[PDB]
Amino acid sequence: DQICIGYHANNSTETVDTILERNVTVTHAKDILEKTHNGKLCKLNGIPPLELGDCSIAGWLLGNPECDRLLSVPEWSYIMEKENPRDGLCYPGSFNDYEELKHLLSSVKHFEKVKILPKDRWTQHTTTGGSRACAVSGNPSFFRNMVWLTKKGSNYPVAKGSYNNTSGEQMLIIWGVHHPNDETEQRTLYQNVGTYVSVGTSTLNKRSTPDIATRPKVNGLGSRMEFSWTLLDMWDTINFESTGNLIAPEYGFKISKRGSSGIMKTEGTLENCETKCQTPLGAINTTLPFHNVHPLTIGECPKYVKSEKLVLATGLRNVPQIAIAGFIEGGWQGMVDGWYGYHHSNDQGSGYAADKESTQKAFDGITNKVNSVIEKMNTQFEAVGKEFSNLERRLENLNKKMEDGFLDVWTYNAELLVLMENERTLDFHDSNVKNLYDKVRMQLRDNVKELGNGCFEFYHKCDDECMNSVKNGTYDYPKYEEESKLNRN
Amino acid sequence: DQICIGYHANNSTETVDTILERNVTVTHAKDILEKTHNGKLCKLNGIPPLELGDCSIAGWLLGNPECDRLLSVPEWSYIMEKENPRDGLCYPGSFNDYEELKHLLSSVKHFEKVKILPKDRWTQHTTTGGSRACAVSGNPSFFRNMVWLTKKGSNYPVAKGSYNNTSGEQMLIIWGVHHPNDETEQRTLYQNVGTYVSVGTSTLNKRSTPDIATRPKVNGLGSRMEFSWTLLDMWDTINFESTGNLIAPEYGFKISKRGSSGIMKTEGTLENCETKCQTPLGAINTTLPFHNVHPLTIGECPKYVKSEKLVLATGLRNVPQIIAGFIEGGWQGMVDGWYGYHHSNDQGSGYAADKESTQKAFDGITNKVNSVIEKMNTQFEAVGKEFSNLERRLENLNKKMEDGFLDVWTYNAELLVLMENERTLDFHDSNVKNLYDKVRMQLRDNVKELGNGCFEFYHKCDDECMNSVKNGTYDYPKYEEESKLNRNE
Amino acid sequence: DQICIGYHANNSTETVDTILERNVTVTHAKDILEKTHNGKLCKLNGIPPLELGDCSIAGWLLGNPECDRLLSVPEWSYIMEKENPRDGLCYPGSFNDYEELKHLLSSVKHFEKVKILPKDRWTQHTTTGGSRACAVSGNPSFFRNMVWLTKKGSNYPVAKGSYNNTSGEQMLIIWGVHHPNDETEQRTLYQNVGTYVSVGTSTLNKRSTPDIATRPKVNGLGSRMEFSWTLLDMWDTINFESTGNLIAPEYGFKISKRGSSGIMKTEGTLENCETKCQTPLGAINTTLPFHNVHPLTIGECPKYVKSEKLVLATGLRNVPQIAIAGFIEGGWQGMVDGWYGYHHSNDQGSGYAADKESTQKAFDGITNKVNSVIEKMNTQFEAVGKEFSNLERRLENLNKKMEDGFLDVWTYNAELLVLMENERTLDFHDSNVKNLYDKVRMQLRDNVKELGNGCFEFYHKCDDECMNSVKNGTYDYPKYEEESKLNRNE
Ligand SMILES: CC(=O)N[C@H]1[C@H](O[C@@H]2[C@@H](O)[C@H](O)O[C@H](CO)[C@@H]2O)O[C@H](CO)[C@@H](O[C@@H]2O[C@H](CO[C@]3(C(=O)O)C[C@H](O)[C@@H](NC(C)=O)[C@H]([C@H](O)[C@H](O)CO)O3)[C@H](O)[C@H](O)[C@H]2O)[C@@H]1O
Ligand SMILES: CC(=O)N[C@H]1[C@H](O[C@@H]2[C@@H](O)[C@H](O)O[C@H](CO)[C@@H]2O)O[C@H](CO)[C@@H](O[C@@H]2O[C@H](CO[C@]3(C(=O)O)C[C@H](O)[C@@H](NC(C)=O)[C@H]([C@H](O)[C@H](O)CO)O3)[C@H](O)[C@H](O)[C@H]2O)[C@@H]1O
Ligand SMILES: CC(=O)N[C@H]1[C@H](O[C@@H]2[C@@H](O)[C@H](O)O[C@H](CO)[C@@H]2O)O[C@H](CO)[C@@H](O[C@@H]2O[C@H](CO[C@]3(C(=O)O)C[C@H](O)[C@@H](NC(C)=O)[C@H]([C@H](O)[C@H](O)CO)O3)[C@H](O)[C@H](O)[C@H]2O)[C@@H]1O
Ligand SMILES: *[C@@H]1O[C@H](CO)[C@@H](O)[C@H](O)[C@H]1NC(C)=O
Ligand SMILES: *[C@@H]1O[C@H](CO)[C@@H](O)[C@H](O)[C@H]1NC(C)=O
Ligand SMILES: *[C@@H]1O[C@H](CO)[C@@H](O)[C@H](O)[C@H]1NC(C)=O
Ligand SMILES: *[C@@H]1O[C@H](CO)[C@@H](O)[C@H](O)[C@H]1NC(C)=O
Ligand SMILES: *[C@@H]1O[C@H](CO)[C@@H](O)[C@H](O)[C@H]1NC(C)=O
Ligand SMILES: *[C@@H]1O[C@H](CO)[C@@H](O)[C@H](O)[C@H]1NC(C)=O
Ligand SMILES: *[C@@H]1O[C@H](CO)[C@@H](O)[C@H](O)[C@H]1NC(C)=O
Ligand SMILES: *[C@@H]1O[C@H](CO)[C@@H](O)[C@H](O)[C@H]1NC(C)=O
Repeated sequence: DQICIGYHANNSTETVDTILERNVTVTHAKDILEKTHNGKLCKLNGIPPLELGDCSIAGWLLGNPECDRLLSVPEWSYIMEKENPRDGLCYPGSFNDYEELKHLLSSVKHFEKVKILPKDRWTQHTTTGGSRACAVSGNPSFFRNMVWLTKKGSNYPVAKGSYNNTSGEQMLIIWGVHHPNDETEQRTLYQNVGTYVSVGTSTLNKRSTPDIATRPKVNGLGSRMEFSWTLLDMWDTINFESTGNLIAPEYGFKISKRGSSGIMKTEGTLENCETKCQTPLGAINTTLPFHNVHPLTIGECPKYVKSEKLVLATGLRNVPQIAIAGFIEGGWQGMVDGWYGYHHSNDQGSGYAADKESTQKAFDGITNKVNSVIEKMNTQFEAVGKEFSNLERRLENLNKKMEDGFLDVWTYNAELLVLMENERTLDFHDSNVKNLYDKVRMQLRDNVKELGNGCFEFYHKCDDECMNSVKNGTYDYPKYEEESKLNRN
Repeated sequence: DQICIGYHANNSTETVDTILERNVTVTHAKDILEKTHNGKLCKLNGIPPLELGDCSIAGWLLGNPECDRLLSVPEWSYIMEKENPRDGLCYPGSFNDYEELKHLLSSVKHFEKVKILPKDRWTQHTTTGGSRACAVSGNPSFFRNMVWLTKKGSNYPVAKGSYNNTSGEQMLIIWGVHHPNDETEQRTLYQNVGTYVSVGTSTLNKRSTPDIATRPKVNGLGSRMEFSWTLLDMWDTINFESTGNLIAPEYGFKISKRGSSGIMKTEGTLENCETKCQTPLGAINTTLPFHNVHPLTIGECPKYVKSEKLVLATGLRNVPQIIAGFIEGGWQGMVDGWYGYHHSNDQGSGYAADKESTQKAFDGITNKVNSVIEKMNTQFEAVGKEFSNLERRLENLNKKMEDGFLDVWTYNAELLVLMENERTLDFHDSNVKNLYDKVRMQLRDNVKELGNGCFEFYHKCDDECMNSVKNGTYDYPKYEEESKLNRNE
Repeated sequence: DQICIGYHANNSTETVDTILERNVTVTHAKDILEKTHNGKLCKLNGIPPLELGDCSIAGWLLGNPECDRLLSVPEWSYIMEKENPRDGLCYPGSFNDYEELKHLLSSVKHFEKVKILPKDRWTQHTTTGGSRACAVSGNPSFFRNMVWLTKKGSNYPVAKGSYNNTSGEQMLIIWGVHHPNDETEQRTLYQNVGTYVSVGTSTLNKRSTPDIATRPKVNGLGSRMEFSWTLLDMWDTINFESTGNLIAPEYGFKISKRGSSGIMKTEGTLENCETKCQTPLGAINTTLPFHNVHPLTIGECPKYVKSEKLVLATGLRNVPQIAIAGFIEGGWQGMVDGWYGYHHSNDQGSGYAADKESTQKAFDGITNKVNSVIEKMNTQFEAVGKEFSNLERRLENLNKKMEDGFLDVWTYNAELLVLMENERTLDFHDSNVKNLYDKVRMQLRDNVKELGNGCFEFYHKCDDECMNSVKNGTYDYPKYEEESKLNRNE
């Protein structure tokens, strides 16, 4: 007596945004933005990071007496460093090309300390010099990785040292120069005035001269110490020559592991976890293509956008409004086996149903849409943090401009794409329902009476079999032609 | 006995383009590209700019005698400079890290001058030197903000001078070193050979030595002056030591207000006018998201693209070729809606408008336009940087980045406008067909279709009838028997 | 009598992808990505490049004896260099601002060597020194474009030299400083210790001092040579002065032409062809806006993406199967005249047809869409690739990040745009067929019997003229209204 065509409604309350309307309630929705972390600094690929504590990279490499817990350091995934470390250079001074050194350390996962110039080889000089700035238990001391050379008796002969890199990998060597505060200091320490420090390799040639002047007091001293570094290649020799003011190295750091890493600025401590993407606030465990947790990330991470919600409409519109009418008035609550379906009402009882073909096709289409949006984003290993000195403000501003531009582009594209796709899927569902209605109408032809709310009354008597035939798409119009014709007039 | 469904046409001649057609006439349109400007140089947020005129930043800071009008500069919003300033370094020479100083000046306002080393403290030297390159009224002169130390009598005692920064903010200090032309000049001015100039702070350590050589004549002189600068922190000291060739400062430059600003290269003058976005050709006053006036801007300005027109379709097509309905074309009689009815019966014809559909479509189009416009992020930013003559690669990098972003935004904006125009022009047609189908479903067999846009009834149906058809409360059973009777015959 | 509305099918096997479906067979497709090249290095705009071979730029400019074939070189479009050239600085040393020199010299396209300081004017010094580091036929030699000054007898007087730039354009000048190995070498070659080299222009001002120390042996020598360069403006003067350790120039390079060029790092040889875009693997000639051959290109080249397929659907969906049914049951194979058409079966004879107005409109729309996608992308001359020193790794990382970000942006945008436009095209074709069906039905009205498979069965006897009339759009309802009513009731 009746067969109606409609769609499915539920008790959901998820709202989605569209380029034409705002706050539209849908049956189902998928979130493609991640907003949750665990709030803990954790391991990366199972390898604990290098927790420097209150030390700095220079303090670790030079061997500050307050950083004695890092004399031997195992393999690491990344480096954790405070924004303002307290234990850096105990003796005041500088460190040439510090940022380049940090960037180099952002690509090595393990070192190996090798003794290259033993302290006992300097038989003609004093090697037991220290200062009150780097004091240990009230006694003056010095760095644990470098040697301070001083006159023995009243003579300072020319000091020579060499090292042939037979270790098996690239080696990093750090030396220093000393700038005293007065000519009295220079005479007391080296016995001669007008000295030089010469360092030379196969591709490096550097000569330095000490500067003697009165400077403001830092850590109680008016003197400074300038440190420089180099990368010694395999089977390559490095030569040291100096008449005074040479802070010679005793160890060299050879690169052993090599990989991808970075420096992260936090103020926390490592805990027991395991993650793939790490942020200064916490770790991220997701498969979504976007997130808004933090811009500075280390690892394989989703894209960062400046949005608050990015929801893709998967299901139909929720119009809870409902003999029983069809899809013109609204959705159906009693149909739970699919998306688009039927309701039949004859002399053998009423009931709902579902159309498997149309629902399956729509489901496949929506799944493919979501997959196309999600799996077309390329994810790699990147470290966003970068360090620039106070004389490189233009470079820092260029970096900041690039990051801001990329962020703006991705935010705009993501938001507009979500809005347009939501509009298209909301039109897709209505098109599907109307196509089903039109197919049923063209199959039924004049044998029925289109009421106008969404369904038809038959002009004949139809049992269950004819209802299934209409639902299955195998109506036999000529069989009921004569019977249905009589009742029309 | 007729009721037609159709849309609205006028005499507008605006033109829009879509992804499938070009040069399409529409009833209404919105331009989202700004192409006009005031033509003057304005004040940004009320504050007048700093007009240097014929002077450079170096000339203003060092105190060129021809820039004596800028000795007390008030608060400024941005800096106006010429491409090739005439009045810079009157005495030939160079300025170390000039572009970094300009970049620092990009983010400072008002500024304040304090005297740190009075010219009268140098009791053991001569302080009244001058040159003909910087001459006033024919007589030789020198920079206003600097002091040239020369021997007094026949001796040049060691020169010392210190300043403790108790002003209350960071400070900018500039000093210099003199490179003479021959040894006789050196002995005439300083009485000694082999001199040095040493400058030291808590984080700076610099020693410089004069170089004496024959050089080409610039402004009549074969000698040069080299200028350097530093940023002094609060409660920090700066020390000066020299045995010759020292150009000591007298005034120390102190930062008063900070913020966002920039440097604009222009050949104009300031006029009485105000804005929030500034361009070297004029001032922009618009709310649109895109503009094409000039790539270099200072302030809160729209995105710059290389396009001539970006027009959004907010209305229907103009097809006024005609009573007939929406199949043939639009109507001119409708003046209070987009979709409506024209009715014709025994008691007088006329037009009308469907309020619900028009309101829904108007809200949708307004939401679309607002979504396109309001999703753009506008923040203060100043395009334009300076690079020296040994930094071609950095300038090329900056140019490539800006060009890439420009290309991305241009392509995105054009394609988005095309696609949205196509979507809107399909949306209107779908709305009109929806109204037609709704009316047909309500009217059912009681009427006859015409393939033109309207229906001819099978009964007599007055204004209450026709309001009900427009209202949506047509009652089928009232005329079912009457309207059937005429249909068979 | 019948008239069915349908579309066109063929035997194509090309497939496109959409946002809702994958591997959809289409009648006509357009590939907008270029994947092929000629595999050879050719001339840009009809001008051969500069083939350095085994000598590097520094060795070419200094005049290394092993690349004497480059003493005079003609016009060039770009430069072909090897990744690790063999003949560079024969005498071990360094070269200041080398990358800046390469970047500047990548925009020159022609030089002109000019003798600025002849070797016969040094009448108080010995100018025949040479080394075994770069020797010819077993005898010591030196760089061809530079002069090594050594003491004459037992004296080294102060050396002075100047040049005024009257050539006509900017001129490039290179000089050097020699760093000995011990004091004995210094006293043997220059007779005094504590020397300097001073170079001065209207803008430049430089003073240098040699460094004497023991260094590891490279090419058997413990000494090094340091080279510097400058640009001399028109009507400017350059001054030289030295008490020792000066490698003076003899020639100067002036800039004849100026333009767009770059440096290619390849190990191939020039062959006879001509193109507008060049890659290290080959050359590209195309009108498509995308390619995936090689990231580093020189010329006006399409955008580079990380994709393997970018196909725009131009035609219809290809459902092969089709009394003769209409567009409900599938496409039509025998209608090779257009996209949307008809089919009739009357007494006089059956046959196919093709609607002209709808097909023309659809063709114009699709062509406009393709032209909008292609022609809106701006192509400019660009040379991708920069050289950075081993102490500027941060700048190299910055450049790499910029290039990678732009590559990802363009890749994502291109793939999503293709996926979207394919869906709109496939929906557009179905909309067109539906619109034609509805137009015929509403024009032609109750005089027929809709069959539901895509066409109608006329109730009257429609001859040919009526068939062209309904196909025309000028059907006459009142003519057959009375006759149709008679048979319909029965
Ligand atoms: C080794 C020592 O005690 N040196 C001090 C020096 O001693 C003189 C000795 O050389 C001479 O033969 O005999 C006289 C007595 O007749 C002295 O014993 O005397 C100086 C004062 O005249 C000291 O001055 C003060 O030293 C302070 C700090 O000492 C340390 C430091 O903690 O920095 C430690 C060592 O003295 C020294 N390290 C060495 C030699 O390896 C360093 C050294 O001076 C650095 O170069 C400091 O820049 O200094 C303060 O530096 C204070 O300002 C200064 O007046 C000598 O310490
Ligand atoms: C103070 C003065 O006039 N000096 C000139 C010098 O005169 C001498 C006297 O001071 C000395 O005791 O005895 C000798 C004789 O034994 C002189 O009587 O004579 C020089 C030539 O022999 C001058 O040369 C010319 O100076 C020019 C520049 O003068 C200025 C200038 O206009 O730039 C200004 C000052 O006169 C001069 N000195 C100071 C302290 O400012 C400076 C200075 O010389 C340089 O400009 C900077 O180092 O320059 C031209 O430079 C010209 O080329 C040169 O021949 C002495 O000016
Ligand atoms: C001219 C010459 O033969 N010099 C070699 C020198 O002979 C001395 C001569 O200068 C002196 O007047 O008289 C004594 C005899 O009383 C000698 O005859 O002897 C040196 C060894 O003690 C040399 O040693 C080796 O030279 C190698 C290469 O030599 C050359 C070269 O081809 O690079 C030869 C050039 O004539 C010489 N001069 C010039 C102006 O180019 C250069 C020059 O020394 C370079 O600056 C080297 O840095 O060197 C190797 O250099 C090897 O290491 C060295 O031991 C003198 O070559
Ligand atoms: C949509 O709903 C949110 C609450 O989730 C509300 O803040 C916002 O104002 C709503 N927007 C409109 C246009 O009503
Ligand atoms: C350094 O050691 C390698 C291998 O033992 C050797 O070939 C090389 O000659 C050595 N270097 C020097 C300067 O002898
Ligand atoms: C559209 O009109 C403009 C001028 O209004 C004209 O320049 C252009 O050629 C026209 N486009 C076409 C396709 O005719
Ligand atoms: C500079 O002045 C501040 C003011 O309190 C003082 O603390 C500081 O010690 C002074 N500097 C020196 C070097 O005395
Ligand atoms: C039309 O609809 C409105 C709905 O508010 C109703 O108030 C009015 O009585 C209706 N009029 C007719 C003639 O149906
Ligand atoms: C599409 O076809 C290709 C071969 O042409 C095949 O590799 C791929 O798996 C197919 N994809 C789907 C979804 O069937
Ligand atoms: C260099 O030549 C130009 C033109 O011949 C001349 O004007 C200039 O004075 C010359 N330079 C010098 C230092 O004389
Ligand atoms: C078809 O329409 C065109 C329109 O001008 C007309 O010229 C032609 O005669 C028509 N054909 C028939 C068979 O009516």
